[PDB]
Amino acid sequence: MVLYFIGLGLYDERDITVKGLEIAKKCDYVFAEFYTSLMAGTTLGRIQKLIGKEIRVLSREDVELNFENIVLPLAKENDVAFLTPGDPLVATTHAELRIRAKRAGVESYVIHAPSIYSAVGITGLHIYKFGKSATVAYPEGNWFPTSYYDVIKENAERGLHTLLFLDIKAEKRMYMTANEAMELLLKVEDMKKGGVFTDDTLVVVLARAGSLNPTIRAGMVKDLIREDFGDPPHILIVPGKLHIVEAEYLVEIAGAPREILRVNV
Amino acid sequence: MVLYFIGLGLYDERDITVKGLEIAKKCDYVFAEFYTSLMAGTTLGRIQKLIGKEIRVLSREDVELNFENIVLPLAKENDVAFLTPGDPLVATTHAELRIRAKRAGVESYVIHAPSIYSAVGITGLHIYKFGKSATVAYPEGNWFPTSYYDVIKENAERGLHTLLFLDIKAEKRMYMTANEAMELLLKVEDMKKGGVFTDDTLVVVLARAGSLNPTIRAGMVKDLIREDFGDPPHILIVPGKLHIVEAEYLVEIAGAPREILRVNV
Ligand SMILES: Nc1ncnc2c1ncn2[C@@H]1O[C@H](CSCC[C@H](N)C(=O)O)[C@@H](O)[C@H]1O
Repeated sequence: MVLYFIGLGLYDERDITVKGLEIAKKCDYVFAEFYTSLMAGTTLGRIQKLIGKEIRVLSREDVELNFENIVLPLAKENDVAFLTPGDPLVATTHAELRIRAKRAGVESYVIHAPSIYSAVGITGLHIYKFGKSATVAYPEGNWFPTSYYDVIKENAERGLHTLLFLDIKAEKRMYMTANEAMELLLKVEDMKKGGVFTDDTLVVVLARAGSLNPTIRAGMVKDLIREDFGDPPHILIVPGKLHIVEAEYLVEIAGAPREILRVNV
Repeated sequence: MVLYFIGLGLYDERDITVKGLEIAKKCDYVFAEFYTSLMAGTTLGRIQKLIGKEIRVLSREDVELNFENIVLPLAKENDVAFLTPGDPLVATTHAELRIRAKRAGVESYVIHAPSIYSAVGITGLHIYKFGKSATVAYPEGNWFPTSYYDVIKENAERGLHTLLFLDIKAEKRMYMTANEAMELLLKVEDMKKGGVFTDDTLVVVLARAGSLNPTIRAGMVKDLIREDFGDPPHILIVPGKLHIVEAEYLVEIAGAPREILRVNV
């Protein structure tokens, strides 16, 4: 009679941990959500096949408004699993679901999986140097989000790197590309004119982390803004002050212009 | 002709991903290092039995100084795996190893696994709110390093959380406990007197992340400094001002005192 929060990882069904698979295989009921992120290398069918169980996919509304009405009731008399892309508690509001579980007298356990938050290490940027993170959200009607711009500014001032999760509208099958994020940021720059994000700003793009051949690119906005980084999901990173080896990796592995090997200490 | 950087995950032999395991099983040679961290919930023997391959352990020197003489030569005409605790390329100097592979004409691929950087989300603290990270190092001789204290200071004043890795002597198998970290920080506070880390400071402790029964505790330093958080590894976090939802999770899940709902929000 417990509830398992199990992450499925970055790209495909094989990104789940062995621990997660063995536990998921023995659960009575299996639920999942695929609106918090995109696993571009798999399908519901493949996940079901691997786990050996049928999976009931839930919408944001099902979860946020009815988690305690759909999932928790079953967890009070069975072993239930709730699957999610990447790590279940990273950049989601799922942690609060553990509180709902407690209040309902249901014990819960978390099985982690690879997350985009730590996968950034593949960009060569020292992970400890990342500062506050943010999300580039799609403008809606007259509402144009801009707080993510101030985050970059705050981190840059401290010489820290900025991780930018990109927006997603799963129900509309919309996945923000690094290109779109760059366009939005340039627009905010025109408004705020803080010299935070311009055509000459160095950026790093990581697409489909978790796949065997992810797209890792680095360069100035003007040169990458119209580049094809492949299918989603994508994340955008605005590095702060670079260490020599970070610059070297970006050039040798991310194909950045040799010009960036030159660091301004 | 191929080198695989494979993460072993957080705690035991089952924290490796299905993808990582299947690939490791297909490799002709398997190397590993346990100097950046140790898998406290398992043993080399259990990891070997799981992968079904003998695992040649490499020391810090083997890797940092002779990676190209020990690992790469074999990767030239065979499939080779390099296992590391957590997620590959998180340890600061590992990304550079991919450059060495390139220089040696060896292709490399990264197989991700859970990292403490994302696993800390189990503390209920929002991932985007974490700022720069640091390691609490033991003082020694005439050397008393305190930069980690400055990191906490800079993050906190900006309302950001600070992830603190605790010192470890892998070879001697000696881990710094959260308790020792707190005493050190209080000692540093007495030195710099910046009102950054005191007996009333709210801290969070995460022990054995990855296990099914991790220890998650939160409260003021004066009340936690003498508490038993169990066996290592331990991770210390000095949260910035809390979102009410973060505070509620710490109270309901981490046994934090009701007081934080008004004092640290
Ligand atoms: N494999 C991947 N490659 C690139 N970006 C990814 C990614 N997986 C997730 N993201 C990024 O993160 C956003 C979802 S945020 C939810 C993250 C998830 N809990 C995790 O642990 O990874 C996406 O819109 C995208 O910008």
